[PDB]
Amino acid sequence: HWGYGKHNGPEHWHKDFPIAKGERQSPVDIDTHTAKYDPSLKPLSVSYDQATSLRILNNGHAFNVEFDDSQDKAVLKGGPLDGTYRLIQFHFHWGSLDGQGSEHTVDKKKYAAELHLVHWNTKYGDFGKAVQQPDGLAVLGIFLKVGSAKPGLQKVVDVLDSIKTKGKSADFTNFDPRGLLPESLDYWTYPGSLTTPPLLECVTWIVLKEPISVSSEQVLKFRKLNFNGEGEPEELMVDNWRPAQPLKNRQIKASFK
Ligand SMILES: [Zn+2]
Repeated sequence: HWGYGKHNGPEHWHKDFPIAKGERQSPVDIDTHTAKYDPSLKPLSVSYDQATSLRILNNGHAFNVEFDDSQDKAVLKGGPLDGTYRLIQFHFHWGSLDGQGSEHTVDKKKYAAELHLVHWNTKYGDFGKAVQQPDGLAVLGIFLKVGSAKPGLQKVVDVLDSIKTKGKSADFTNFDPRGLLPESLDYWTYPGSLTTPPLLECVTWIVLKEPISVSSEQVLKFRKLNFNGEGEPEELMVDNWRPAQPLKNRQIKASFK
């Protein structure tokens, strides 16, 4: 029964998921004055030309756009990574107001939203085995600010009405996740965790420096989603973000000078 309410939000998660107070929790604040350039880092390789989206699902905490991860169709390589990581889904976290919504922060700045493209390390065979490994997942995080519309997001926005409430899914084929990327692939990276229960410490985070812009109308449609199921009391799906967690014994590395 975890969520983002008064009685079940992030500050409560540790009771059911004690790793919430662990050594490698996410998100974190990215201090651009202490992150150090690492010349050993490589460019990211984002290979999404063969990506096969299948479906979009309201899971009660966000919505997931799901992909075919049964072949190396949409993969992330390079950067800080060893090996090949397959795209399984993306989702967002967003606010009730444009001044909050992101999970990571940059010099304490909160963005309006944050996109997570979730990938699992093919050496572990399946997502469920991957999340049990410290190097099981690679999550590409991308900040959203409100300004111009993002045309490559509109197909997602337009399906939201069909998945308003928890448990609803809809076919969602032929969606191109390349339309969600900024121009630059400059990034920060550090070791961390899932940002929702079970909060497993299995993620190499790759957070892009450059935000994408979405329009105020686009974000407004996200805020019409519901956390509840159909026929239950309406509770708007907003503020579905975990705040920054202590960095502890970690360093954030930058791909760029
Ligand atoms: Zn996420």
